[PDB]
Amino acid sequence: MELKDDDFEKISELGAGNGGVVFKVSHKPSGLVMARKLIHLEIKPAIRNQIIRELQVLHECNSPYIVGFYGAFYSDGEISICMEHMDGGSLDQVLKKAGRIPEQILGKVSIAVIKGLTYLREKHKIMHRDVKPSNILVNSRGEIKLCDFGVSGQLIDSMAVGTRSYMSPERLQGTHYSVQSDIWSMGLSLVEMAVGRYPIPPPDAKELELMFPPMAIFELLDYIVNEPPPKLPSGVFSLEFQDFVNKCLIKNPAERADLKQLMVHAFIKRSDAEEVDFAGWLCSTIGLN
Amino acid sequence: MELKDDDFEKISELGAGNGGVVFKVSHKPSGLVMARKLIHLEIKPAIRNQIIRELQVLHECNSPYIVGFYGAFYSDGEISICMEHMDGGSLDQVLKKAGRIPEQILGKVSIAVIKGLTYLREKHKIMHRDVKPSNILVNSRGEIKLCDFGVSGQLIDSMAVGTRSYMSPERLQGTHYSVQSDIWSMGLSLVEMAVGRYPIPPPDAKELELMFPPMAIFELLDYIVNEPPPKLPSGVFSLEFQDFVNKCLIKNPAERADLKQLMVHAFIKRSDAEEVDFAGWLCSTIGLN
Ligand SMILES: Nc1ncnc2c1ncn2[C@@H]1O[C@H](COP(=O)(O)OP(=O)(O)OP(=O)(O)O)[C@@H](O)[C@H]1O
Ligand SMILES: Nc1ncnc2c1ncn2[C@@H]1O[C@H](COP(=O)(O)OP(=O)(O)OP(=O)(O)O)[C@@H](O)[C@H]1O
Ligand SMILES: NCCNc1nnc(-c2ccc(F)c(F)c2Nc2ccc(I)cc2F)o1
Ligand SMILES: NCCNc1nnc(-c2ccc(F)c(F)c2Nc2ccc(I)cc2F)o1
Ligand SMILES: [Mg+2]
Ligand SMILES: [Mg+2]
Repeated sequence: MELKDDDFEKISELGAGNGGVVFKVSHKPSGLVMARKLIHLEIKPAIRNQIIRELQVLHECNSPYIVGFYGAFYSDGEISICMEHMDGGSLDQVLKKAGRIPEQILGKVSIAVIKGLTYLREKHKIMHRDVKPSNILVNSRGEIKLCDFGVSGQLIDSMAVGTRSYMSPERLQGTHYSVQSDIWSMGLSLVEMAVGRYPIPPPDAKELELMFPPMAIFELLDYIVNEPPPKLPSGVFSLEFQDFVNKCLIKNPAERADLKQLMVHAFIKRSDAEEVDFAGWLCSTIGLN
Repeated sequence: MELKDDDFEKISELGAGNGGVVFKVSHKPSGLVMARKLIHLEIKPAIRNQIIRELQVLHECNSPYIVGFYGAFYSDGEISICMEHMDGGSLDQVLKKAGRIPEQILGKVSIAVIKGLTYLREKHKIMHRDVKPSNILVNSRGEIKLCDFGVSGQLIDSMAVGTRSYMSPERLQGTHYSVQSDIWSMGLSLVEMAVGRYPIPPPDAKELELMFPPMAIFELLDYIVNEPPPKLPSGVFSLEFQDFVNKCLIKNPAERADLKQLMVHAFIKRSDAEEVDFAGWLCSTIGLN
């Protein structure tokens, strides 16, 4: 069934930021609750038909690790992308309430993220381009899924920041980057979730022991590309986790790990085996179940 | 008279970008056409009463070089600032259609900008913080006015980029900046308007003679703060204009000119004297009068 603007009705607001805003909605004809994302774009039909035309591949994106897609349409100065409502929200949201996310949980998250990238890469030849806690969604059935990835070339164009960059050093510096760039973002996202705050600049001995101001725009990006990458603090995280992110956070794209290698790395295999109630931990920490 | 959400009605859309969107509206009770700017802000009453409370000083901002203010209010997840509709739009808009803006015209623009900063500084103790072509408005009565400046401390907080920075080198690097930072932005805005495109990176001999790709985020900001500043191309601009922007675009805030000195600089005095029909040139180039 085709989605239309008038067939919907706002329930509430799930958050926004920079385009760029998302409602919990009701699709009257079907009964389903959906997440509707609105992207404002002043642009000529010609293109904003292409965009819509390029978003249709999302119908073909089926994976337990990819947020489900229902349809996209254009409606007075806004293109709308409708997706599965994930009632757990985004990892950036759960991190606030959680203070920190435990190593075992991030292990399950890492497995999800890696299987998603891999799926998008092998079956569709696409890089995510914007991996970070807020583009990782979770639900009460314990599922972990990626959204907001780079399906639309024309949309990639018609968009191209902030105060916190998850962009790899290479991508920050020039046109010479690609899929390996997603690994860096994942690395940084995990060190963030493991530690409770954006890991750059790294915490000093003082803050370190306490846990266990803003930076200027150039100050930040200059650090990322010219200083050593962040590390998981030692002692309080398995040595396997530490090696995993370290393999992720290597400044040189070709030296950095890729999906193949990360898929068979100690921390994955160990996390793969482990028995955890993510659904349980999630609702426990955010009050839902 | 107080402004309320229901007393308005949309006429059309004047543009948007990053917050951040503006309608030509009709204030039913009064009959006036206004520009209504909507800023989305998920935040607690406590503050978004302060913000509104801090925007009231705009009522006290009266100057032929400052965009007129009618009122601000909050309405379901958006704070609204209502201003004089300027039927000429923004200098970034006129630049597209104009290809280039003539030296004589920029001279009048420079006088306006400088008198505005000066007004905000002397009578209200405030820096603009976001001077660039799109925050300079013009109308058919030939008036040139600044908007979007930093009245609200809490709003300054509750906001803190792109692909084109008009931020001074010092502001890009740290907390150690202030009003002198607006001079840099003005300098760069004029070199942009004089030349027809964002002046960084500077044009090569080839493009230079032809007139007469995107950069990466770090590539750009790194250039700004570590390479020489842009210059007006020689030969085709008065030597006084050249000295004016050069005095503006000096990387060191304390060495850079200030408003006092720019106010009595050759190019100003010369532009001050000159007789030009800005109202005429404006409508001519954008089809209005
Ligand atoms: N399918 C969904 N189900 C549930 N919540 C969602 C869904 N999609 C988005 N959201 C919520 O909406 C918020 C805003 O999404 P959006 O992609 O516009 O911004 P963001 O990714 O958080 O930040 P940025 O836009 O700066 O990258 C997200 O943080 C998430 O909490
Ligand atoms: N008072 C006004 N009268 C006429 N047009 C206006 C007025 N205020 C804003 N506009 C138009 O609305 C557009 C969007 O304004 P807004 O401040 O949201 O974005 P911007 O300043 O262009 O870019 P950015 O938000 O990236 O700084 C402006 O470019 C301008 O053309
Ligand atoms: N303030 C910026 C908001 N962040 C963002 N939201 N959607 C995207 C996005 C970008 C490129 C693209 F091609 C998409 F399909 C995109 N959307 C998208 C892709 C897949 C799914 I499943 C759901 C989506 F919303 O980027
Ligand atoms: N996408 C970002 C949009 N750019 C922007 N629009 N308004 C502002 C602004 C910022 C700080 C502030 F304190 C204001 F009053 C502000 N608004 C404001 C101030 C004076 C006048 I006269 C009119 C205004 F809209 O910044
Ligand atoms: Mg997102
Ligand atoms: Mg503006």
